[PDB]
Amino acid sequence: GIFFPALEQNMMGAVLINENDEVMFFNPAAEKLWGYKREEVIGNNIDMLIPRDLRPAHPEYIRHNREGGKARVEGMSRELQLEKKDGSKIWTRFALSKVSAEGKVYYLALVRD
Amino acid sequence: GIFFPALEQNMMGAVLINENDEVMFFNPAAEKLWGYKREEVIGNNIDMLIPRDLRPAHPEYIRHNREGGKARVEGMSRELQLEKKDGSKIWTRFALSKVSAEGKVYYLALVRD
Amino acid sequence: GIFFPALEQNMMGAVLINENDEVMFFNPAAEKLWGYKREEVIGNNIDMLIPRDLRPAHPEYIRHNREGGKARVEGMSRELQLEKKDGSKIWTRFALSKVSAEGKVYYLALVRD
Amino acid sequence: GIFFPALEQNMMGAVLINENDEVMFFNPAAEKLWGYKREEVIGNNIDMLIPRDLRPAHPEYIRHNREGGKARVEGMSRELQLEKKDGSKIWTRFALSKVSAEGKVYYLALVRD
Ligand code: HEM
Ligand code: HEM
Ligand code: HEM
Ligand code: HEM
Repeated sequence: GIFFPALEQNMMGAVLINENDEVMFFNPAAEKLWGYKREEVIGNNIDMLIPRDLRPAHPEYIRHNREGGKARVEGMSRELQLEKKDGSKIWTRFALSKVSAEGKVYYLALVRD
Repeated sequence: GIFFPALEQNMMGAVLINENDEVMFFNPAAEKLWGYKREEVIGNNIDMLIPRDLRPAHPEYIRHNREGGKARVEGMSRELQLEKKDGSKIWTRFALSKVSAEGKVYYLALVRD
Repeated sequence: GIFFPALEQNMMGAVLINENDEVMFFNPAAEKLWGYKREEVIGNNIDMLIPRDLRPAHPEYIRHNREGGKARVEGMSRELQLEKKDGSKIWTRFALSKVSAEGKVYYLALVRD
Repeated sequence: GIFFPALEQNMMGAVLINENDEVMFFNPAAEKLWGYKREEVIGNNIDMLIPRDLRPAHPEYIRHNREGGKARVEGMSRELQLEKKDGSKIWTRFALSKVSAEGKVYYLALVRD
């Protein structure tokens, strides 16, 4: 198994959510970006990782994409402001990928900056 | 599984080389970037993916890094000019990670643009 | 002239905001999209066109971009949920351009769907 | 004059043809999409911008529309294959608008992808 270590030790933050938008994977790089320990994120709705002023609109965007059945995801290709646990904000770059695994719709977000 | 699909179907090209600098993984995103189908890459040396005019210097950079036993990789942090099989060139963004597994040092390059 | 007619009679909604984020142009295509007649938009702030739940976050995104002096705009590259005057919502496709003229920074949004 | 700069610096390729289907405006974005410098296009028939295997049928479609007097243009609303100067092809999205200016029938094509 080299794929897990590749994402686990990746320099970029990696966030993987399942079909119900729940976090199943959150690597150390991601821990440093957000300010949350992985244990505080696993199993929780992706909502807790979204900035407070985007939480109201975000769920509509995942919903729309899942209902789109399109293998292509072009979203979040720009600079986005990530809100940390302590409330401070930093600018980042996101690379979003829709992932069909175990016969379900997964999303992987690789983050940096 | 979940991790293999996360890199295989990733929007970013993914290239994994083992301890012998041989390409172990090369996703579809990477095939489009370089112009090589996976069959032409897997099992071959990393040098076939390095632009011709940088092939003379690149081996020393990976070697220097492997001998450094450091868990981090600061290199390739900026835009790199990628050269395709047909010779055309495109600018790209690289995210390089050193991956330790089963006692050996691997490298995973995530690419975009 | 030829350029004014090209945007005025364009099948795509066109919205131009000046350096003060005030709407300077709003074509008929845009009136149909939003549900606002031009008289209700021209001279007002861009926020009246931003869905209510995104109004809190949108100002920081334009500001961050203006402070970036970059000629490109990578944002809004994906489907956005537009909110009409009556409150109904429709999904749209945006094409955003930063326009430099007479020493000031303007933004032109071309919309469809 | 903000309308010219808005089309001139637009992210989308912009192609404006006059009553005799001759190109009068061709922006930098359009130069990158087609592979032709603007100087090579101005004054020439739109024909040079049409894929070789569509050149025979295209003229019949503009003809038909001009003879239609309808302010509505629904054509080319899908994905179209654009043929570049070097002959390679890419898929694109077109937004076509019929423009009545200076008392004549103009067409503006905004392109992306
Ligand atoms: C700092 C945190 C994050 C912010 C600020 C953020 C922001 C946004 C915004 C503004 C949109 C709609 C506009 C656009 O597409 O650009 C969006 C869409 C979306 N986001 Fe996020 N996001 C964040 C994290 C995530 C994570 C961790 C995932 C999942 C692993 C995710 C998955 C999605 C999906 C699936 C969409 C819809 C895709 C589309 O736009 O076509 N986001 N996000
Ligand atoms: C488009 C192809 C590529 C180009 C143009 C390229 C270019 C370079 C350059 C210029 C350096 C030294 C300067 C710097 O760090 O910025 C470098 C270092 C390095 N490259 Fe590449 N590279 C390419 C692909 C790869 C791939 C596919 C891997 C492995 C998965 C890789 C692994 C490394 C390593 C380990 C180093 C030394 C690490 C460090 O700088 O700290 N490179 N590369
Ligand atoms: C239906 C209404 C609109 C919605 C829902 C909307 C939504 C958004 C969102 C979610 C972002 C940040 C994430 C991203 O880039 O995808 C954004 C950024 C931005 N928007 Fe809007 N927007 C709307 C209308 C406009 C208009 C009319 C203009 C100006 C003519 C505008 C100018 C900008 C700029 C300059 C940015 C930052 C640029 C960048 O992301 O690089 N937006 N907008
Ligand atoms: C990559 C280049 C282009 C391709 C492949 C292309 C292809 C086509 C095709 C297949 C049709 C007929 C079927 C349909 O309406 O979908 C058409 C119609 C038309 N095209 Fe194009 N076109 C191109 C560029 C342009 C440009 C640059 C203009 C003008 C600024 C233009 C103006 C028109 C007009 C006026 C019609 C008739 C409208 C209608 O279908 O009702 N086309 N084109």
